[PDB]
Amino acid sequence: AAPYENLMVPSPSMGRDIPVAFLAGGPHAVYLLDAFNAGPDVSNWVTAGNAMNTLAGKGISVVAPAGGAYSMYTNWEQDGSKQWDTFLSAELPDWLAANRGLAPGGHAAVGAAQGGYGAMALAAFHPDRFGFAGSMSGFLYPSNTTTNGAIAAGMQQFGGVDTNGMWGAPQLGRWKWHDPWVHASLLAQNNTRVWVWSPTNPGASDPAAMIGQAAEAMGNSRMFYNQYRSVGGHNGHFDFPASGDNGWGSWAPQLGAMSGDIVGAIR
Repeated sequence: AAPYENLMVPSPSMGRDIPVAFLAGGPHAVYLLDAFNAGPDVSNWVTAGNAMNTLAGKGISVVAPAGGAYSMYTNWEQDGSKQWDTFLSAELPDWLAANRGLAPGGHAAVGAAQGGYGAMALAAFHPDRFGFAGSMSGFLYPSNTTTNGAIAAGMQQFGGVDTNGMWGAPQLGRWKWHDPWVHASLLAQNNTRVWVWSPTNPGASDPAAMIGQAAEAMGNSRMFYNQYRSVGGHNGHFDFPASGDNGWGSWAPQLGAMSGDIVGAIR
């Protein structure tokens, strides 16, 4: 199809090298973040998401880190092997600036499911690094009453992991710290380009990809749209189609649909 670099980027914070698929195309990049059952060695964005074909030759780099399954692409309080906020917001962009000549900031983050959450959280709390956040079937309001219980249940069922070790027990209130719904005001006032896609049905061809809780991603995305507008957000694109799978059958073509918007934002 098209050669790309299979980078092994050191993550001092996680204590191992992270596989990162990298297609050079310019100083600014789009970081692609996997669904919950993420490819350990190669991102599902490359294989099922058709990312390199869709985005090649458009004047931006493509960056797709692997190995982030059942992580919410965040820093875990009790898991040293899951420090994805530090890696994605600091170690990776610093490595690419030092070793592949990319700009420090003005990048895009785009993802599905946990990757949709991850993209929105990265831009909210690190606007210096990401001027664009795109979310497909994303859990954009994880601290929500029903959602936090749903994420905990699904992460244990499909991933065998305890989310108490991620952001503490949710009763302690720290899930709100990392929540882009709660901190939608950051996204609005920083003028981040936001792109949100979520069908108004809970269908998921691969249940593990949505940890069996696609209905919560559906509701989270709708509530994020209302919250974003209510805090003065005015640089967003929202699409809530009646039909469509919460899975790669829809996510792959949706990357093509938003590609022009990514390029307009970061190149």
